[PDB]
Amino acid sequence: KDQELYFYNWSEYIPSEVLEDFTKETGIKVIYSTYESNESMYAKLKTQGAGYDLVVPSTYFVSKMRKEGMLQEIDHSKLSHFKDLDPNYLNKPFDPGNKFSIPYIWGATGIGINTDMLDKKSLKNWGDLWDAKWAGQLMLMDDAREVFHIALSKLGYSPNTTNPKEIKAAYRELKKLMPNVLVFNSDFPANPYLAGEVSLGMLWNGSAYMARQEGAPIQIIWPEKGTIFWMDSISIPAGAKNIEAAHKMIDFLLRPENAAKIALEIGYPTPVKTAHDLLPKEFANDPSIYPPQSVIDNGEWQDEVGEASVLYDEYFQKLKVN
Ligand SMILES: NCCCNCCCN
Repeated sequence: KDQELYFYNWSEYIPSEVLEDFTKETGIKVIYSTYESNESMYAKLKTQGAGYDLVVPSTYFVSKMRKEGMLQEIDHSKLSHFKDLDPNYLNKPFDPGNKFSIPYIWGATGIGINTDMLDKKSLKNWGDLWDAKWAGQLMLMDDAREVFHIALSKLGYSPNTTNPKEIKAAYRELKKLMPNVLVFNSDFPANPYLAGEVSLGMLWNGSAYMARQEGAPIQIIWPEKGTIFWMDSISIPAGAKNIEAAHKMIDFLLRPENAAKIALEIGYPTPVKTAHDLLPKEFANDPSIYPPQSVIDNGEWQDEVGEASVLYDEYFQKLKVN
């Protein structure tokens, strides 16, 4: 007990060296595995029931998982770096008092573009991706809520709607986008842009930065309205066997030197205030990472949709198959 840790997380987030460092420091073996979406993570936790000590839901999955008895309370007294978290990302209605989730990574989705291949001024909004000239060229995120977010935004509906008529209208709108779609990728989304398989599509800010670090000219065009904002938080599954190890890993990732060093490698913003303050000006004011104020004001954080989540999934699965 607590000699190992079963950690299930998003791809891109933890460099291999970081896990080696954790094991070096604690003597705790990490059995690490990754996922590309909340929907894949969730389906896995439902099938297995137990088997994981840590999982990383986006904030729009936290309330659902708590209500379904899938999570357990996190002890803040075991997290010496809880004080380092930015208060602006804490104590939200999805998890009052952060009893079930700890802010870990926040990011945004815009339009990824290869500037050596295509023109920046030719795209300003999500709806521009529907243009006929993009036939068989786009990458979309492999994420039901993000893909529906862009169509709902295009239609002038809330990207967090629970209205089945609006969800169906977004599905019909997305069917018109499908001739422009080459791939759906949320696993290693920087890789199609790096390989030149795609020059345009949806892209996370972190993924675009990683592509730039490898020498590719991958920028982010921030849609004028409807830019997606999201946050991933760490949670402890209800059946966790290694609770002490789980808190040790959360605290290790909250450690400002770790959160800052990792942010510089993966290209994502951090909700750890102390770590954010350690970031160089070049990273902190990178326009493809941190959206301008107008983009923030006209964008939307991904929020829970309650039982309508099944409807988003059903239609997104239909889009991917047909
Ligand atoms: N590797 C980046 C993970 C982003 N997870 C949150 C996605 C929310 N739609």
